[PDB]
Amino acid sequence: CPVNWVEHERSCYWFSRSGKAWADADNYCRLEDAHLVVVTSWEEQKFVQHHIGPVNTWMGLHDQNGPWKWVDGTDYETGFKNWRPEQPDDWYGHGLGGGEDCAHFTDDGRWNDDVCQRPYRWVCETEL
Amino acid sequence: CPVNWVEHERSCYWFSRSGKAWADADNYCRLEDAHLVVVTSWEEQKFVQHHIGPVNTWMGLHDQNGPWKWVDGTDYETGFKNWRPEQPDDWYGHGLGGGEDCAHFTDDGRWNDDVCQRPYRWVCETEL
Ligand SMILES: OC[C@H]1O[C@@H](O[C@H]2[C@H](O)[C@@H](O)[C@@H](O)O[C@@H]2CO)[C@H](O)[C@@H](O)[C@H]1O
Ligand SMILES: OC[C@H]1O[C@@H](O[C@H]2[C@H](O)[C@@H](O)[C@@H](O)O[C@@H]2CO)[C@H](O)[C@@H](O)[C@H]1O
Ligand SMILES: [Ca+2]
Ligand SMILES: [Ca+2]
Ligand SMILES: [Ca+2]
Ligand SMILES: [Ca+2]
Ligand SMILES: [Ca+2]
Ligand SMILES: [Ca+2]
Ligand SMILES: [Cl-]
Repeated sequence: CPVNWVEHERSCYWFSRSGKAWADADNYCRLEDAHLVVVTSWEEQKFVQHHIGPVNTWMGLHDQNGPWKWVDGTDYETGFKNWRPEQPDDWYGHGLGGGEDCAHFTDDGRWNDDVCQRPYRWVCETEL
Repeated sequence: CPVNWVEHERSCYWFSRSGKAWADADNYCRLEDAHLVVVTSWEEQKFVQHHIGPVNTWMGLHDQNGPWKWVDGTDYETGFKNWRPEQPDDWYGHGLGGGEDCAHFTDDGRWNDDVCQRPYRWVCETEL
């Protein structure tokens, strides 16, 4: 793993300490030949939770193009899920335009779909 | 005034129904040969409040370059102000990077400084 990245179970993680809109966070990870974090197990979810704390934080999961997709091609429907109860809900009520297309960890670790324009911290991941 | 714009006191106003980061909203208004709204009296403040309702909404006021400046050159210190109590405060505690450099109307119409990348509705203004 590069300097300032954390090794965990054959992956390297980088935890931002500033916010970006989802698309810009996604681009940032690509610059590092990485991708927004893809969570595939309870063990990994806990690890990530442990390092982000109770803070809204972008992950590599979205439905901007139709169905839910992980940024690295990992299959959504057969994959791990940790949504907050009553999420995802594609809420339009924020009034910012559109529903909600981008997933983030919430303050309790569980996932919510939110407006992709929102600035949140993010996590990059690469595999060893 | 152009179609879809509201005339008031020799100005034309356009009220968004979607959200943008401050710099994106600024670009949007400049595109229309307009500017993010510049509020210079109680009457203008009340007119804007009436149209936007209890919704966080960007205006043409910022301190990205140092001192508070209105986007059209209107002098800040000698001009109308309507800050919430204990604002502006250049808060860093949102943890998104930096302080708070962009002003918006809040739900009671009074102003707050906030993180420029937040998507809020906005208002454009042109003078007849
Ligand atoms: O109302 C739909 C939105 O809910 C927001 O989550 C709420 C949550 O439902 C509530 O129980 C409490 O925890 O406050 C949250 C507001 O921050 C979602 O964040 C939003 O995406 C919509 O789903
Ligand atoms: O603590 C500094 C931040 O306050 C935020 O305003 C809060 C306010 O403190 C709270 O009492 C309640 O009214 O909600 C407000 C907004 O959610 C400002 O938005 C932020 O810019 C900082 O100044
Ligand atoms: Ca992973
Ligand atoms: Ca959606
Ligand atoms: Ca949601
Ligand atoms: Ca004006
Ligand atoms: Ca500031
Ligand atoms: Ca503030
Ligand atoms: Cl936001």
